[PDB]
Amino acid sequence: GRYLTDFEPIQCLGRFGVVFEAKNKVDDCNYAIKRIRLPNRELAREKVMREVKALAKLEHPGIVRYFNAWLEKKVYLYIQMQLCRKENLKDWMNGRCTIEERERSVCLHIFLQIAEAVEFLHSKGLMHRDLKPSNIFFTMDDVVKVGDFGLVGTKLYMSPEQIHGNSYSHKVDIFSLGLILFELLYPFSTQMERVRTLTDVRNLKFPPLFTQKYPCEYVMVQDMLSPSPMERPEAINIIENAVFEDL
Ligand SMILES: Cc1cccc(CC(=O)n2ccc3c(F)c(-c4cn(C)c5ncnc(N)c45)ccc32)n1
Repeated sequence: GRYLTDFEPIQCLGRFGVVFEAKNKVDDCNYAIKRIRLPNRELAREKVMREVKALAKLEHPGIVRYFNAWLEKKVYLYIQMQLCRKENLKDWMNGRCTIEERERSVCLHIFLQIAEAVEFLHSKGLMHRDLKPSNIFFTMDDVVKVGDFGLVGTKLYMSPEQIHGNSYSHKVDIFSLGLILFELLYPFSTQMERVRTLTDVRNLKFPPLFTQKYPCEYVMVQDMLSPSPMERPEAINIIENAVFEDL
């Protein structure tokens, strides 16, 4: 409706719902537009609409810039966000499979922006719940952005309690961050080596070369991956960790 009227579709970017790249006819900018099927039940609908009003207030360097939300008639909710690069963080790591291509400083600076975005959210009483490299983005200016979240794939980055449907808190994001930090610092040759190693890391089994090369990050990651959520550090403790002192 308003979508087909005010926008020219360019391509599907992903399919929780569907995300399209599309160009606004009036301002000629390209945007990522998320379309979700709105719940039929009235109470369940109001839940979604409350989440939208909360997220639309958020403004942070690590949060994708927001533009607009509207409904169209079955009802569809449309969310218009800034279009990020096609190369997400998963792609970024895929094209960089050697140590030399994963410079310590560039990697930590990437992780740090993720962690700061997460700390911002937690401080607002929100959590991300969906942190993983395929859902971490770069703007056209190369600012790191946490990806889509708010309204609820691989479970590889998902905390135990979140996988098993147990009660959970913002500590679930800390678990994800831990695995992402390791993955940032430890390139893989093959997809299968990636899965074999990551599942081991979830279980606190690390490659010796990692522990020796990154003794401090190793200890951080160990803590963030505690099976017990209470034991994981707060996002603020992580951001303040000595490992990030070289600015
Ligand atoms: C209503 C509202 C306001 C502010 C923030 C949010 C939550 C949020 O970060 N997002 C909501 C939909 C969404 C979202 F669809 C993308 C996105 C997905 N894909 C595949 C992309 N590719 C390029 N650029 C993007 N921005 C994206 C990123 C973030 C998104 N909600």
